[PDB]
Amino acid sequence: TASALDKSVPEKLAPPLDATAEQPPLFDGTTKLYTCYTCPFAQRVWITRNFKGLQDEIKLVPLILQNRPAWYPEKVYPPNKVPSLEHNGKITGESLDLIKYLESNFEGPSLLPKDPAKKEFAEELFSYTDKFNGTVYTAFKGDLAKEAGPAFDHLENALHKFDDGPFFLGKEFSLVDIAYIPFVERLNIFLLEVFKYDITAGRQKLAAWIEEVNKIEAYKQTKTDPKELVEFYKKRFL
Ligand SMILES: N[C@@H](CCC(=O)N[C@@H](CS)C(=O)NCC(=O)O)C(=O)O
Ligand SMILES: [Ca+2]
Ligand SMILES: [Ca+2]
Ligand SMILES: [Ca+2]
Repeated sequence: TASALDKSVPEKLAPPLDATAEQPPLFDGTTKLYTCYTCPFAQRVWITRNFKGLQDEIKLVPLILQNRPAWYPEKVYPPNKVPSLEHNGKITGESLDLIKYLESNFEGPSLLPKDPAKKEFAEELFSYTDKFNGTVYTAFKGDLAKEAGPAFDHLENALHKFDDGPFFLGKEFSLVDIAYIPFVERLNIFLLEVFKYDITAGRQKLAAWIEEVNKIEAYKQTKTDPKELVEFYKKRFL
């Protein structure tokens, strides 16, 4: 199972750094993930780090984005977003590039299968990630079944492609599952609580997928506060 393959351990979390916090040594040879604990793009990299067993290797540097140290855009990462990864004398951004990079260049269990047909489907699903987010996050003011429905339907139908297991690529938990879960997690809570919309209604495979991803310790360790998420999304979109 995916849980058996998981190399994560329970982890103590340091408080996020505010505007006055000292800057961690830059390019001292220690690998660092600049992040924010509630950011779903960063959560992608967080889960990947955990699953591959890279927690000691990859130090977390969590920031309060609403009140972040100026040294971050000035001295670490000019695009001024999280996540970014400090490794091999550079700072690399883009959550999808980062989970791919952990998988191609770091130790730990595989998060991409070898099967060529699965590799191709993975690329299609990676490509669809911003269209998925684009569709649902712009649907809050309209008829949800018309506006957000087709995007969840796309995930439901994608899950019918490989019949050897409940994940997007079938049998094995992968980078694809990791790419989607932080957004499905938050969307599920927000839509149900605020709009009375159950994304799992009529989407059997999607429901199985959420349940199965949720058995994985690497993921559970990274989950955000439901109540805080709702207040945040009401303020952001309503
Ligand atoms: N396309 C980027 C987006 C990352 C991103 O937008 N992170 C947000 C947090 S949800 C952020 O750093 N926003 C703070 C800002 O823009 O100042 C990725 O996938 O890595
Ligand atoms: Ca390790
Ligand atoms: Ca099928
Ligand atoms: Ca399946």
